[PDB]
Amino acid sequence: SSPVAQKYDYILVGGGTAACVLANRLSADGSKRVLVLEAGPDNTSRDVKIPAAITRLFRSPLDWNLFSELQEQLAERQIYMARGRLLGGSSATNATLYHRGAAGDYDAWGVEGWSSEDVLSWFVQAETNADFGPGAYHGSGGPMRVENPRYTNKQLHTAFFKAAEEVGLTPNSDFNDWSHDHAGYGTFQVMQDKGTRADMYRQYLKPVLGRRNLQVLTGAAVTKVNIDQAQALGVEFSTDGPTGERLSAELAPGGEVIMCAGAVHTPFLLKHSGVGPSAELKEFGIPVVSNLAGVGQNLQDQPACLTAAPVKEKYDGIAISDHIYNEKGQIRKRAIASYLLGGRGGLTSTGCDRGAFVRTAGQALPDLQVRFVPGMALDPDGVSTYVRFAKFQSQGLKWPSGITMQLIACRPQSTGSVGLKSADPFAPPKLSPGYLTDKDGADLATLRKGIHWARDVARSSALSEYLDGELFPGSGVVSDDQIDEYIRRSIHSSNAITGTCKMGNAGDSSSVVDNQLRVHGVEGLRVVDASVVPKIPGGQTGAPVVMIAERAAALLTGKATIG
Ligand SMILES: Cc1cc2nc3c(=O)[nH]c(=O)nc-3n(C[C@H](O)[C@H](O)[C@H](O)COP(=O)(O)OP(=O)(O)OC[C@H]3O[C@@H](n4cnc5c(N)ncnc54)[C@H](O)[C@@H]3O)c2cc1C
Repeated sequence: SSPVAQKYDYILVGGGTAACVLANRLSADGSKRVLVLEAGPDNTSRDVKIPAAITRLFRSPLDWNLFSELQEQLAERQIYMARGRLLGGSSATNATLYHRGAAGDYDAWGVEGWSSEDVLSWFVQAETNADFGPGAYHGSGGPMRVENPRYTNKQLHTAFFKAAEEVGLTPNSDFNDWSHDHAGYGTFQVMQDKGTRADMYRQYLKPVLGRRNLQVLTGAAVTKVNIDQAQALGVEFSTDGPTGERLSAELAPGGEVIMCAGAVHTPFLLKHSGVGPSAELKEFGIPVVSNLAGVGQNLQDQPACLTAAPVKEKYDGIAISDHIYNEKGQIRKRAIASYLLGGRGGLTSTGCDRGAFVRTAGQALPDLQVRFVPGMALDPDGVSTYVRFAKFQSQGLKWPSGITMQLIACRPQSTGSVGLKSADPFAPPKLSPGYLTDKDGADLATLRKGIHWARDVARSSALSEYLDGELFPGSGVVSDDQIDEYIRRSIHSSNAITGTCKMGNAGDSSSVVDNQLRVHGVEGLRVVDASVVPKIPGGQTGAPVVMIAERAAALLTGKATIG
């Protein structure tokens, strides 16, 4: 009723990060009728604009409220896995930190035409960095905005960097400079524009909403991809929900269907769409169009645990939580005024934007990312505490002052899986994050040795001056067996999720798409989102997505080639 006898050259399933890039590039001439179906609403919320209000998007209408299956290995828990639900997708709901990983992360991909020398100029082509002059590793004209965080906790960030130095770490002045080693302490840059969040809706989609060849519908949840027997021919969606009409959007001659539904819902939509392993599809009575055993496998996610600790009494009031809430739980009016008049203060802060990369056991690249936060966690599950901080507003209590150190296996060997649990295209997928299931216990050994490392740093003379003890895991967690058991019951997601539709050389029976992002054994079907990532890079995964979506877009329209 909105695609009415109209045909599209590109149908984009999803209105997310990679989608917001692609629409911009693909719609940029005038010869292409681009479509962009987003299940979520429009991007118009003030909680999305303000970095600190990310504590309000967890478990919110703007989130898919996805929970994993029972994880036997994780004290028989379901694991909440945040995912954005709106135009801009997860770039609207994320912690905004800007990472590329290391040059060695893309060379180990092994795929042709995507070595570190291949991907570097797409990273830089997409960037306007406020804090690095232009060079081989930093851009000045690209659509993304990147800056150093404009909040600084003068006492507790500097004691963190001293601590790190006291325990023998060396400073990294730029984690995205591939000409030195990835490891060390320092500040993470954030995807922000003078303290306002610069999601991919803001930086890409929004400035081209006036193009007449660009059609973007929200509320439009796609149910499958029409594949006449192989050649895709459209998608089927509903503008109302599970209780709505089953519309259809047609492709024009030589029109392609781009999957941008994320690493959770794209393999999900692929299995419903007849693309998956026959055995899993035969179980729900789904016909098999292409039998690729890679769909839904290889789910990679970076698992986190934390330690938290209160400061001494003499330092009550110097936490970022003291700069955001007052002693009665109301937002400080001064924090609001700095933010609006000047883009400064606690409200520009996703909190976890200072840290380190450490090698725990002399590995080739760092296995451990530390994120330091000068607020105190109140639950061992970091995400939970963030939700608790949102609900804490105006309750009447003082949030206690202290620091949190989050620890993350950033190059984790464990993999997961996404699958079908119901024939209902509107049901939550079968989702198993798979943490701590690698055969060598390597992920577990990183997080445990992260717990020893964070207590070392908390013991340094620079940090012990501020701290009074340790709340999590607590003084009763001393043995190695007690630390792994603390990790198992508290392990949360640092929210990455890659690899569920991986690319690889021709002759890879494990792969889903090829190095040109088109899935094997289907015509005019391609995937351009975090799914294709064959191997998660040491770092938050949003920037590599944009590079994947830019490269894909010039490739489509003739500006670049791969291999
Ligand atoms: C809480 C959180 C914090 C993060 N923090 C950081 C960080 O600090 N730095 C960083 O670099 N990365 C971060 N990430 C990761 C980064 O946000 C994601 O890796 C990236 O945005 C994924 O982009 P994408 O294009 O793969 O998918 P998404 O941005 O997830 O887009 C997929 C879209 O598909 C839509 N969709 C799903 N099903 C359907 C359907 N049936 N019909 C229509 N549309 C559908 C979804 O609503 C969504 O908008 C974070 C992730 C989260 C969740």
